[PDB]
Amino acid sequence: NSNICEVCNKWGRLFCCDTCPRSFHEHCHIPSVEANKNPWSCIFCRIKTIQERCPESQSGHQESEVLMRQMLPEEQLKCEFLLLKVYCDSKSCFFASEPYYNREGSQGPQKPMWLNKVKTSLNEQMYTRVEGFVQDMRLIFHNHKEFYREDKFTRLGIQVQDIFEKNFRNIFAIQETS
Ligand SMILES: [Zn+2]
Ligand SMILES: [Zn+2]
Ligand SMILES: [Zn+2]
Repeated sequence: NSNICEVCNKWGRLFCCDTCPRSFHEHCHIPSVEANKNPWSCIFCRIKTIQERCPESQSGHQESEVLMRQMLPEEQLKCEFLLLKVYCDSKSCFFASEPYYNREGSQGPQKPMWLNKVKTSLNEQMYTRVEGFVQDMRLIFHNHKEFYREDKFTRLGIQVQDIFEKNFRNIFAIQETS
């Protein structure tokens, strides 16, 4: 097994996957690493199993159809994995915790949003469709762009949104387009 967390790339108290060489901090994995369960398989492994059990699940899909799916166990898992893929980027730090807004010439957003809030919401089963999760994720970046205006810090929102969107298209097998 790897000697650093797959998510944050630090050492520490790591739990090792039994079916692949990845390791995790307890609260870096999503869902948080389960108490017992020997063997234990990480989210990467669980996602790969879904794909392998239904090879056709990799054929292209329309975003509109994906968004209307109910959050049954497999879609819950896919959103958890998508959230984890964002935390895997170090620039996620900017979007993890609850923001505050006091900048001359700007007003804060009407509906603040942040990664840890989406994490809690997934954990508490507050989303009934994929759309709820994706709307909250996109809102994080949209709030940032609107607040920071022409400051070059707006680019951090663009950058992390691009990680989100690429992983969304991969995990949910969105039909490739020009
Ligand atoms: Zn970690
Ligand atoms: Zn694994
Ligand atoms: Zn099948």
